Amino acid sequence: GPMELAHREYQAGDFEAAERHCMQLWRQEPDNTGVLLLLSSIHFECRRLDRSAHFSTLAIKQNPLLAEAYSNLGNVYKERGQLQEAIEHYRHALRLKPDFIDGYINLAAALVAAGDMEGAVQAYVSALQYNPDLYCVRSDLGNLLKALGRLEEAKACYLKAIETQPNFAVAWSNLGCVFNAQGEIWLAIHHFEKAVTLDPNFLDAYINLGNVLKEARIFDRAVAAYLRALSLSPNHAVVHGNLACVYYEQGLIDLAIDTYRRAIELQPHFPDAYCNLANALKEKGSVAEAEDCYNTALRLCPTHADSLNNLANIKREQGNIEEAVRLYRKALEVFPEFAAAHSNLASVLQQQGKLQEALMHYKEAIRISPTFADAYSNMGNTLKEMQDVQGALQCYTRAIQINPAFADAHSNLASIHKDSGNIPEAIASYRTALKLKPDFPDAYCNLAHCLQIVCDWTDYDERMKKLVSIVADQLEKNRLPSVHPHHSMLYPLSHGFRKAIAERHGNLCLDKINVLHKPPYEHPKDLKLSDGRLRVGYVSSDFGNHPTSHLMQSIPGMHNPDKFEVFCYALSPDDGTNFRVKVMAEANHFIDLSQIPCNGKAADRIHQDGIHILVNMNGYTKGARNELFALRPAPIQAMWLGYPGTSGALFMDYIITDQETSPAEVAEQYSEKLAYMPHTFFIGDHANMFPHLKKKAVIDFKSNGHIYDNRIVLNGIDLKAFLDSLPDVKIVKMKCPDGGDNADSSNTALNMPVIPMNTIAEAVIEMINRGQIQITINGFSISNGLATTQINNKAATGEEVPRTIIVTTRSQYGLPEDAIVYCNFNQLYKIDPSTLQMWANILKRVPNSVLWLLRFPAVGEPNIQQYAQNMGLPQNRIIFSPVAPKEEHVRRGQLADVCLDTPLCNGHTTGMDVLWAGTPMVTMPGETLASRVAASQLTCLGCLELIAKNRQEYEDIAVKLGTDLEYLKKVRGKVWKQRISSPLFNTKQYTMELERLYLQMWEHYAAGNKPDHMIKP
Amino acid sequence: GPMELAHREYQAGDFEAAERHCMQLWRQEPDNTGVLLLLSSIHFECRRLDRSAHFSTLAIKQNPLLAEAYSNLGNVYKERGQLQEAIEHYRHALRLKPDFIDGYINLAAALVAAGDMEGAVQAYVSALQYNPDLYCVRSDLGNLLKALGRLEEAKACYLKAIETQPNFAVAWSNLGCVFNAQGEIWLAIHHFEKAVTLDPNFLDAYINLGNVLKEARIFDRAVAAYLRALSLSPNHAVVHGNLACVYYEQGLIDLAIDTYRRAIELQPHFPDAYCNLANALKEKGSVAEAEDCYNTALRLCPTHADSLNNLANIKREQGNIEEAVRLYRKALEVFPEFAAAHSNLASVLQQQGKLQEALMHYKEAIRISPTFADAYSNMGNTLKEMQDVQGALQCYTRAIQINPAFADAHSNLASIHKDSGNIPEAIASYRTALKLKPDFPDAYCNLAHCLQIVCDWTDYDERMKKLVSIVADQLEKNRLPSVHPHHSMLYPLSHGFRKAIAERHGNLCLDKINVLHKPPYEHPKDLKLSDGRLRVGYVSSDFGNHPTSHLMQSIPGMHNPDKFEVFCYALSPDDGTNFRVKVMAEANHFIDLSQIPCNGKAADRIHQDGIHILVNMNGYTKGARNELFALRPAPIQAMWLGYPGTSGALFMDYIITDQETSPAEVAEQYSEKLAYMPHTFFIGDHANMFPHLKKKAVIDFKSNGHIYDNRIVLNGIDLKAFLDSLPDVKIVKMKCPDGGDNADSSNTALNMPVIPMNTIAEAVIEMINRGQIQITINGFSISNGLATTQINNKAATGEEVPRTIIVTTRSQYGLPEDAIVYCNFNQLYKIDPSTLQMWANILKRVPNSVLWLLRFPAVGEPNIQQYAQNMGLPQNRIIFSPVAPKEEHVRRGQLADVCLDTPLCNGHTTGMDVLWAGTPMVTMPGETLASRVAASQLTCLGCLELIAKNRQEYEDIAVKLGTDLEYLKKVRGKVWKQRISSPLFNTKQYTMELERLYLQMWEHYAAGNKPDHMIKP
Repeated sequence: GPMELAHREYQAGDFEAAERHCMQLWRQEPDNTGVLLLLSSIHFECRRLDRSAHFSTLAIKQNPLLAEAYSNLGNVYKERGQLQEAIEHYRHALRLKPDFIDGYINLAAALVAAGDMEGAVQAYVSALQYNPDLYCVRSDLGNLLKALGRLEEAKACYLKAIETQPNFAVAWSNLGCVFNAQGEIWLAIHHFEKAVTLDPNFLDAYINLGNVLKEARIFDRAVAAYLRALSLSPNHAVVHGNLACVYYEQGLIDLAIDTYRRAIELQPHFPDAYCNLANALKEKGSVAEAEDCYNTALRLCPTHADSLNNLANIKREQGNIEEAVRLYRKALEVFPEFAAAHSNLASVLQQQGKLQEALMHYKEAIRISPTFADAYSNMGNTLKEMQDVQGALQCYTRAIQINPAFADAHSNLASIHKDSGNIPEAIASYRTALKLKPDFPDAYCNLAHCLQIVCDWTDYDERMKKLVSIVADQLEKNRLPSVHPHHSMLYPLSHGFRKAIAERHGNLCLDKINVLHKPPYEHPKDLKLSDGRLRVGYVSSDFGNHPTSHLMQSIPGMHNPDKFEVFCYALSPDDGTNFRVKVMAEANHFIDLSQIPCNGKAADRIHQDGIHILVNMNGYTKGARNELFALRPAPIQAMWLGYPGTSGALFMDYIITDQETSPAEVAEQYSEKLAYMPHTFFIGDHANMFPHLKKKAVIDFKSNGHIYDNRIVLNGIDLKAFLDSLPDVKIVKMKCPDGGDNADSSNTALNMPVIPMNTIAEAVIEMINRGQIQITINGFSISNGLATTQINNKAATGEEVPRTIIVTTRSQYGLPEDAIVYCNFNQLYKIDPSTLQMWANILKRVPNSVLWLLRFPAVGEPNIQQYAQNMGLPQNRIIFSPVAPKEEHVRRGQLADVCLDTPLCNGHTTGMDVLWAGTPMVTMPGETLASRVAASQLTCLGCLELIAKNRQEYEDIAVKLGTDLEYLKKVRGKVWKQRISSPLFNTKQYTMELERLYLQMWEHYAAGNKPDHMIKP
Repeated sequence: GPMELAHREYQAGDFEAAERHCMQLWRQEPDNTGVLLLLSSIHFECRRLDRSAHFSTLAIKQNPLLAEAYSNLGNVYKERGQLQEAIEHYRHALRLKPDFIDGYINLAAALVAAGDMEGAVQAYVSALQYNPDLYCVRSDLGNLLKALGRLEEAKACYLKAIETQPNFAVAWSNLGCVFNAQGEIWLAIHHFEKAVTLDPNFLDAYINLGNVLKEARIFDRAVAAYLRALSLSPNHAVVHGNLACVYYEQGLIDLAIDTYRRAIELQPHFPDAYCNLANALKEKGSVAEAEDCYNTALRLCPTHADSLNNLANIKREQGNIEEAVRLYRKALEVFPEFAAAHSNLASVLQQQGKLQEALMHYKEAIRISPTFADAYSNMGNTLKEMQDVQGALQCYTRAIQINPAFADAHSNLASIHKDSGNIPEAIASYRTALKLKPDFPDAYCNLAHCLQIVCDWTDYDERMKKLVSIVADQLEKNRLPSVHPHHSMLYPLSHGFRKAIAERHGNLCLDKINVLHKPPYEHPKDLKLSDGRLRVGYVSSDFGNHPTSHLMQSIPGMHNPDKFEVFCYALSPDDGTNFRVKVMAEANHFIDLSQIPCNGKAADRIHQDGIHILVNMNGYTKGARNELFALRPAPIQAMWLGYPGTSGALFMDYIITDQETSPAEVAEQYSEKLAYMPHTFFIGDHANMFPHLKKKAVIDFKSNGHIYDNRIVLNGIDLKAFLDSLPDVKIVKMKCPDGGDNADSSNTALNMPVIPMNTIAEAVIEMINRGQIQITINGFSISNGLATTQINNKAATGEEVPRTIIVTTRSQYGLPEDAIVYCNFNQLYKIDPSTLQMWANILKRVPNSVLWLLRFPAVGEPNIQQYAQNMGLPQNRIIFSPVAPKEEHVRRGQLADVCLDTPLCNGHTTGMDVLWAGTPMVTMPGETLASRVAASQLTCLGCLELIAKNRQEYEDIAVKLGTDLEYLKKVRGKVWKQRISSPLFNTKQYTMELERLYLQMWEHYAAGNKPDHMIKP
């Protein structure tokens, strides 16, 4: 009867005896249908919930005042859906029994199943308010509040639970999840380790420990945590992805490959492993599978951004630009924050040329991710390409400030330094990069050139041999050489190599021009409508104040308009030089192009101009645009008066030279043809701008009786107008080797004016000795060369003729008055150790000898000083002046005795300067056109003995001259005597022969014949 | 006057205005000398503590009631030493001013400077009791209590401090130290990271974080923590050691080398880095520096144990045993817990031979460190050497249970399995090791032999070729071959290889014997005092129940005592065999040696015995001690009646053979000489132990008229005594090829007794058919061969002659009555695929043919079954019986038709069995002595046609016999006819010729001549 062994069968889990005995109870004592609801609890477990409703109906019918029937009613109703009604009678419950426990619990279970979190929380908190011991209900507020987001209020529920039942191993792992959210890992992995020590058959702790151990980049322990995690469940398919990532990061690639296969096997629909597997393959070589795998990944989802980026990159290694373009577009528009896509897109845009939008991509990429040095470097490349921002230099610097492990970035900023004039910084940076990058050739090449600028010849021949190997090797790799085409003529290389580099750069230029597919010009054969007058075109980024201009400036002045019409084309923007003033002054057609960035319309403009002959000044130099010639608009395009070494363009037509400078033997290394001058291709210009030095004057020396022209002299546009003012001075007929013929002229320029001790002359001597600015006697402003720029800079800038009378002194530069002056003025870098041995020998073999140099740049003086005594010379036998502007630059040479040449590559213009000054010059031909230049001027002067054939000959000639002072005197003589009679200055004749040669060229072309070596005009 | 801007100058830190103004105060208001004690505070900072005492004297004199004077007095006194007096007036202080603060603090400073911790603690706690705000005093109780050791009471002082002033960055790092002590690292590295985030110019936190990060075996983060630690202090010399250890553990050896150099540079006296640097070098090759560095280390301290161990190891690679011995002794006695030294010492003891003490070293090494698998493996080697503990097998198992990555350990336990009879386990283990160790040759060799036991011929020729390569390669490495000398004659190898392996093992044996330096014996030339009688010695670990004994047992029975005296030497302990009973029964001198483990006294005993001729039975087999012969005590030592293949000992003297088995052609591969028998060297023994089978009897077959001897037969010691009891049975003269001569004898053994249907004979037939135990008629116990062991095991063990009458039936083993029976009984492993093809061919070419085998072992039946039908045979054409003891083993052969030989290596004894049984035998000579054996018996029988010369001949002979049933009948005839007349059994004659040959040998030796091939005796 009344007995709970039926409830004990419930304790066992059966009903048979319980149900029969409770059936007996109903048939004897129908008051406990609640036991039938316990039977209904069996029914909940055994789905006989219909009979649960039956028993509940009985209970409520007999006993309408027991909540528990409604409780079971709610359970079955939640199974059957009416959850709001379940709440209806649950809240109808808990009224008659306010202290009922399980009602609150499963009520909250109901509401949370309905989405009404807030009510559920109050339900639990009420339950706790009644009972503080439910050590497994607290953890459920944990699971709830932490889901709501009120983290810091959660972490106070777990902790009560833990301290209540300290073996509880589910209130440690959850608490681990909270600390993992707030960001403090070093506690999160602690709490997890406690919660597997307490219960080593628990799976969630093992995973979560794996995850937070592969964020903190511990790896070995992460592997162990996973391995146990799956030996509790061996087919998890999500462990199998992470485990691969860890294997891939340790460096054990093959295990990653295998495990990824296992993961995709276990679960097929899985884009991430596809993408990541693709990366795993791509780094192992089998790229074909990589592309296919990326295809599969975006098949399962066309929006998975990572695959888009990576596949686009893969295509971009095959130049398939637009595919990658649109794909990067897609990824960026899906994910508007993905910095890597920004970088990749911008770089391919750099390939596209358009860059300002690429610039803003670089900007925004940094904006989202402020720690991406690579983008800084690349955007610096962009800026340097589009302008010359030194803030871009700062951008490089920022990259180093983020990571100083970039050899390439250092190389960049060093390039800016070299361009600017910051030589030491560039040196330091290149050494930095090389010490970080042993293998980098380009840094080696630029560093080599910089060292050659600074005369530091440590390991000299070693450097040349290594870099010769590098250029040969690089050229075989079918890439553009590191060595700049201009820099070549410093290093000793084969003719084949120098040519090959020239064509490398030339074909590079035509490679840019080709892709534009601009229509060809049908220009040629226009000599009839031309009405017998030809058209000549010159281009120059150096119309203005530049040595090239200083050399060709007067050529348009006497061009024949009858059969020729001249067209000027200034590439550079104007700078208001008097040079340029003259340029458009006598120009038949002056045309500016600084307003024309378009290669097209410029070339087209040439096409309408229909210029028969087109001539270049620039070639490969700083600041030129040769592609304008690469399109070959005009029928004939030629090199002239530029750096030697043919471009190898194959569309250039005619070099300019003479019979001897470029003989036919070396015609194998010049891509294009030859044109021969009667005397030389290098035309003088000084007499036009400085005819004032046509006559001179010299003061008396400290000693008398002997002649000393080259210590202190007098010059001035009105020096002759000053001679008559002199009361009585000596005028000796200075003689070259004469013998008595042709010296019996008026000899105004052939008689040296030697002023002996004269009262006015002596006086002005003392007022000049003290460094006084200038004095004026007899209406003539008496001046020194040193302060002519202060008197009027324009007089010395060459553009303006000087007016005053000029005096110069050896000791004005501290020069002793009785030392044999050997000198030169070429830029410093064109000197090597070997030639330095040559000056060493000659200077040693003369006691009262001095070598004159320039500190241009000044940073090389210590280094040359070192080797000066290393081969045993004092630090007083060599004297080096500072840089002086053009007029006094050429004037101060007149004080010197004998200049000497640099055999590595001659001074193109400077040798002309000293020759015009009347000082002698001596050289030995090399083997390159540049090297061969120097003898050309002498041959035009017809002084063959001043040319050597071997290095020993050079030394012997220098010794023979330096010893033979008398012959030196008459050498300065005959140089002076020829310079007035030389054909080097008949610019009338030069233009004459030049135009005549053009007409011969054009008449040969009128036959349509191929260009050929037009020897013997 | 009264003004504290003097105290403000103190705030600045100067005294000038303060001291002058307070001097003015004293001269106007002499009441504040305490300001002069503030001046004295400057004095403490500026060592003017004498004037501090002066000012204190003034203050106490005027004001004897201010503690502060005593406070300054205590400070200076602590400087001056009287610290107990400092406490004296400090405790004298704090009386008038009980609430003074700084007194408590510096009081505790005083006491802790005196070693009285306890009082100091109360001092601080009192201070706190007054003021709860001293956020920088709590941390000092921390520093104190944690030093006392009351950790868990410390951690409650820090925590109050931290929450008081949460920026305090010295109460985080210390608290980190506490958690590091209690053992919970994952909190320790947390608290440190908080305490560098709060203060990044703090050094102790950076080190301590480094240390606890290289215990938890994080490495990269440890490197970073150190690198910053020294960029705050760049010459620390203790960081520089740990940093090396971390570099060495990452695998970046060279950085470790460099940093160790840097550490020893910074600080010279530093043994640990020396020792550790030595390890760093030793693993890089430069061992010479390693020894020197260890020398330096123990120079700075002769007690540094680690260096002792490592240096001793280094020496032990140079065999310098005693040096390492004493050194390990030193290290162990310094450090009585160092398990590694225990292991090393024990292993070198294993080299020393003495092992029981090495055993206890292994025990104690495990005892201290219960997780050292290596020692388990080694001690297992020891135990297996000294006894055969299978608990040692368990020791191996324990090693795997610690780490199953030991291929070598698996190989060991597999060796035990193979020795025991646990073949499958050995197979599994060897495969396990090989799959873990691709490179291991020895496992390959043993695994190969095991496979050959189990007939699994997968990849057969591939295995032989690979292992042939391995043995050649191993032999060139000047090491003992993996292949056991006995196992060789299974694999096909060159004569050179087999010889070479024999000498490898032989020289190995003499290598053990050599080191003992036992004095040589002056035995030889003793034939005069011998009085004309020679002495012969036999050794055998197989006197007893063993085939060798079963073969030579009766030889001592007829040895001539006149000129020879025999000496027996049983190596093995007695087992009470009737064999052994006979052995000492007719022995001239039976000598036991199981009581003699000493090689010495045994060899000496032989020396006093002065035995002229010494003969071996064992050779390289299981259970032998050949070194006893390696010492060559007796003048002459010979191989005889053992496994073929000369030992290559070079101290063996004479093999035994005949003219034909071992012709002179192959004498190149036998180290020692030859001795020729008139007929053969292999002597029969059966007639002595089984003369009962001299006569037989056969029952009638199912069919009549034709003769069928080989289906059901009768035997028994009294079968002839039973023949007369028969009323009337047929006695047909069974004929070999006779022709009518010599067959006209009494023919008792030449007439086959064929019992036709006879009432008593038929009756006993039925009472045997049902498997009845046995029946008895006419006083004769009628028995079947199958139950003879149950009747009396002794009768079948060979030792005892059977008594009853024996019957046997073909179907008694299920054999069909009319199938051609081809058979053999050799051990299973002496079969290959190729010969199996041979039986395949012959068995195919006869319809009613059956092949009889044995399942010995039974594990090979499935594998042979596979290949049986693989070459296409049914599973009923081959029948295999179980193992049967000796008597019925040889008896059941009589039912068979024709036995067949295994050409790989013949059955030494079994062929003799079947020959004695009268069944025919056929073979083809191989090329090794073992192979050549089989034809020897036939040649002694003079039946040459039963010998083949090629494999095809073998098949053709088998076909010709199997087809020719009549000739088969007369073949069984002539085998039976010869076996009674054969010289194979005249043991009288065998001993005769044997002794005569000894005497010839000894008479040749009496001349002192070198041993030579004594052909033609």
